Amino acid sequence: SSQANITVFDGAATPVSHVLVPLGVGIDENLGSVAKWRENLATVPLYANVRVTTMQKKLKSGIERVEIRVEVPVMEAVSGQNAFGYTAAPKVAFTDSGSFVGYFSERSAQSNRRLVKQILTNLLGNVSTSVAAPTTGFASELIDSGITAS
Amino acid sequence: SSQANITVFDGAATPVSHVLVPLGVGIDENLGSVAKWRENLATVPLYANVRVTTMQKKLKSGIERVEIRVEVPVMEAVSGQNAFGYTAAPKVAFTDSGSFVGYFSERSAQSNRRLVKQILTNLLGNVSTSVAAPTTGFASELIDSGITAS
Amino acid sequence: SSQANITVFDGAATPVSHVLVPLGVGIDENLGSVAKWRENLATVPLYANVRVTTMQKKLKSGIERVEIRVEVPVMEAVSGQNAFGYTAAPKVAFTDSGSFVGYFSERSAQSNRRLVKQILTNLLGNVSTSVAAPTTGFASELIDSGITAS
Amino acid sequence: SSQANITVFDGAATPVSHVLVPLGVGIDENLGSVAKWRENLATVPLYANVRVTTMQKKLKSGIERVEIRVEVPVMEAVSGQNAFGYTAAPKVAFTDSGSFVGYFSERSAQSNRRLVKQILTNLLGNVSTSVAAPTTGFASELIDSGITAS
Amino acid sequence: SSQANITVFDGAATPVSHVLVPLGVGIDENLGSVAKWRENLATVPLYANVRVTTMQKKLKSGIERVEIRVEVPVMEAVSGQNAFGYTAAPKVAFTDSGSFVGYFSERSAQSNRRLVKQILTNLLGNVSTSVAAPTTGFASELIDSGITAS
Amino acid sequence: SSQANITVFDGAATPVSHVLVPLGVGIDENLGSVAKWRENLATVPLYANVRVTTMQKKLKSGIERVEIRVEVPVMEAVSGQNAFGYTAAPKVAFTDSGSFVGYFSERSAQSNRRLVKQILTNLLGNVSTSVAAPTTGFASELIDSGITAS
Ligand SMILES: [Zn+2]
Ligand SMILES: [Zn+2]
Ligand SMILES: [Zn+2]
Ligand SMILES: [Zn+2]
Ligand SMILES: [Zn+2]
Ligand SMILES: [Zn+2]
Ligand SMILES: [Zn+2]
Ligand SMILES: [Zn+2]
Repeated sequence: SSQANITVFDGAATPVSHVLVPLGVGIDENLGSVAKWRENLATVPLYANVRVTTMQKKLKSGIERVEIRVEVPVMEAVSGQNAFGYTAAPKVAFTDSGSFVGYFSERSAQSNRRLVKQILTNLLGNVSTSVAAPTTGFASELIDSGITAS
Repeated sequence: SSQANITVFDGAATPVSHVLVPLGVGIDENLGSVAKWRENLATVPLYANVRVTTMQKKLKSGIERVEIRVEVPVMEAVSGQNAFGYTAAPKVAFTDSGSFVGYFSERSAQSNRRLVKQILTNLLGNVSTSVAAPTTGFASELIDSGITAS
Repeated sequence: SSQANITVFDGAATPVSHVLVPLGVGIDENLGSVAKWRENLATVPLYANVRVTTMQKKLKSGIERVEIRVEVPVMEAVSGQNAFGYTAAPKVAFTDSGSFVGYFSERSAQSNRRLVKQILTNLLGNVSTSVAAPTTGFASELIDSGITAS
Repeated sequence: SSQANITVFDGAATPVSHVLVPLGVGIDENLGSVAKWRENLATVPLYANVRVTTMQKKLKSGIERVEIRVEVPVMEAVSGQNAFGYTAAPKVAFTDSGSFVGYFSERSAQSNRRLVKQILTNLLGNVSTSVAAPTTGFASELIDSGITAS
Repeated sequence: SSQANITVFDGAATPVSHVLVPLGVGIDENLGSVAKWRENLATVPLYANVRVTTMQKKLKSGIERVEIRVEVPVMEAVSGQNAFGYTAAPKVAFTDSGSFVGYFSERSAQSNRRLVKQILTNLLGNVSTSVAAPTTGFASELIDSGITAS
Repeated sequence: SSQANITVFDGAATPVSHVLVPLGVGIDENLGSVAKWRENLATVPLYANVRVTTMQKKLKSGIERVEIRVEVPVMEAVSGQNAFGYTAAPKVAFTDSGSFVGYFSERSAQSNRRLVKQILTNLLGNVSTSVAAPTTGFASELIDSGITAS
C-alpha cells in the first residue's frame, strides 16, 4: 500500500523495461484519490515521461469508480532549424493512453472485483488458460480492495 | 478478425473457465463499431450472463477510442417466498464492470498502441519482468490495429 | 455460432437435399439481427433460389421475437431457348414462405424456450412419440438461446 | 379433418407426453378460421393448460396466412404462505409461444406447401438426412392443404 | 464466405505483394452491406493503409448494386524539416480509387453474373485468350453470387 | 489509340470468345468522352448483343473519373417461329453490368494508376501470385494514361 518503484516492460517488438518512480498521492475534487508514478529519463523533458496514475472516486450514484491510466508521450523529431535560425525545442507529438476502468457497486466484494479484473487481463494477454489473479501489488490493492497508495 | 468462441479464466480464488460465444457485430451511433460475446449458462437468465464487448469510435477531436468491456452480473439469492406467496423470479443484484479504454491519435502506429497496451496488462498482473506483447487475438486486433471482429 | 453451409432435405414426394450457403449478417432497425442463407444453383436466378433467414428483435414490450423464415420461390414455365443469344429463366410466379416464430419473455430460460420449440416441431412432423430436443445447431442457438449467426 | 385428440411429447430434458383435447372451432374478425386444443391436467387450472391453436386467414392479393400456435404457460412455484396466511393461488409466471407461420399464394399446390413445410421441420430438428413429409394429421391438413378442423 | 486475409500483388513496375487483414463488417444507411479489409504496414499510420471494401445495396425495380473498391493512399514524401524545425508528420498526398461496379437484376443467375465478370477482368488484363472464371474467393462470392463476407 | 475490334472470352463454364466491333466515339456533356463497342451476332437484336463502353470525365473536384462498362443483355425465351412471315427475337429480360471505375487525382502518375488497376484485376481473377500489369491495350490507355479511343 506504501508507494514504491514500479518496474514494468512495455509492448515493443523487443519489450523495454521502464522504472516508474513515485511522485506522491493526494485528493482531487474531480478525480478522487490520485496516486502518480513517473519514469525519470534524461532523454526526454520531465513532463514527457512515461507515467502511471490511479484514480478512485465514489460517484453520485454510489458506484465506486477506479482507474489505472498509463500514458506514453511520443516526441517530435527535431531536425535542422526552424524559420528563426535555431534548433527547435523538444515538443510532444502525441500521448498514447491506455487505462483500466472499473465500476463497482458498494455491495461488490474483494472476490467479485478480483474475478472481473482477471477476465480483462487474460483477454488483453490473449490467454485462454488458467491464471491466478494477483492478490498483492498496487493494481490489486486498487481494483480488488479500493486502496490507494501512500 | 472473424468472431470466435473465447475461453477465459476469471479471478476467483480458484479461477473458473468461461466460454464466451459470439453474438454478432454492428455499428451504433453512440458507441461506434460494437462486437459482443456472451456466455450461455443455463444457471442464470440469458441477459444475466458474463459478457465481453468491444467498442471502437473516432471522436469529434479525431482521437480514436477503443474499449474492451467485461461485465459480470451477480444474482440475488432467492429464498423462501415473497409477500404474494410465490417463489421470487431471478433478479440481478449488481453488475461488476472492468474495461480497457484506449485513446490514440491518428498518428499513433500499431507499435505505439501495442507498447502502451502491455504496460497496463503487466501492471494489472503484478508483473515486473519482460512479457511479449500479443500480436494476435481479438484484443490485439482492436487495441493495436483498430480492428473490430466480424 | 458463425455462419456455415446448411444441408436440408425438402418435403417433396421424393425428398431432395439443398445446400444453403451463407449470404451475410447485419442489423436492420426494423427487422433486428438478420442472418441470411441461400442455395446457389448455377443456372437458377438468384431470387428464385431457396433461401433461409433468421430475425431476432426485442420489442417494446420486452418480449423477444424470433423467426426462422424458409422461402421457396417458384418460377413460371419456360417457352424455349434462343439459338444464338443468352436466354433468361422466367419470372418468379410466387414464393412460398414457411417460418417458425417465437415470442418469449425475458424470464423464460433455455429450457422453457426449448420445451415449446419441440412441441411445434413434433406437431409439424406428425410425431406422437418422444423426441429429444436439439441443443446445438443454428435453430437451437436462435430459438433456445437467442443467439444469431455471427 | 375433424377435431380429435393430439398426443405430443415436449422438449424437456426428459420429454413429457401431453394429450390435447379439442376445445372448439370458430370464426374471428381479425384471426380467421380458428381451431383450439388444450390439455386437461388436474395440476393447473383450466386456463393455465398447454394449448394449441390454428389460424387460417385470407389476406389481400390472394395470399393466405396459416399459423399453428403452441403456447405453454409456465406456472409460478407456490411455496409457503402469502402475507395473509394462506397458500397462494396458482399464477402464471410467463407464457412461452412457439408457432409455425406460413404465407402461401392461392397459386401454390399441395406439393409446393408440403415441400416447404418439411425443410423447416428438418431445420428445427437439426436433421440433415432425408425424412418423409407427413401427408396426414392436423398440421399437414392445415399447412399442406389449407384445411381447418371442423 | 466469412472474412479472411487477402494477398494481392499491385501493378507497380516491379509488383509488390500486399496482405489485407479483415477490418470489419457493418450495415450502412446509404451504402448497404459493407465489408472492409486493410493492410497493416508499419510504414504508414493506420488510416493511410491500402484498403479494400465491398458494398451490396438493393435498389428499386429489383436491381442490386455491387462494388469492390480498392483505395491506395499515396503519401507525401517527408524530406528535411518544416518551418517549425521538426520532421513533418506523415500526410496523404492523394488517394487513388479503382473499383468494380456491378448492376445486376434479381433475375440474373450465378452463371450470368460470372460470365460478365470475366469479360471485364480479361479486358483489364489485356487478355484475348481463354481464361477460366474463378468460382471461389470473396470477389466471386460477391459478384457471382451476391454474397457479402460475415 | 483508335478503335479496333476487341476479342474477349467470357466467363461461361466453357468460356466463349466474343468479337466486339467499334460503334463510335463522341463527347457527351454528362458522361464525358465515350467510346462504344458491340458484338455483331447476325440474328441477335442489336440491343441484346454484348457491348463495351468507356467513359472519361473530369469532375468538379478535379478528380478524373474513368469507367470501362461491360453489359451483357439476356433475352426472354422463344415460343416458336412463324411459318410465313418474319419472326422477332424476344425482348431483353435484363442486362448484367460489370464495370471498372477509377477515381484518380491529377497528381497520380501512370505508375500510380497502373498499380491500383492490377490489384483489382488480380482480385477479380482470384490471383495471389505476381502478374505483370499491362502497359498497352485500350484498357491501359484509359486507366493508366487517361486516353480514350479516337
Ligand atoms: Zn525506459
Ligand atoms: Zn462459467
Ligand atoms: Zn436443390
Ligand atoms: Zn402434461
Ligand atoms: Zn365438426
Ligand atoms: Zn505493401
Ligand atoms: Zn462472422
Ligand atoms: Zn459470342
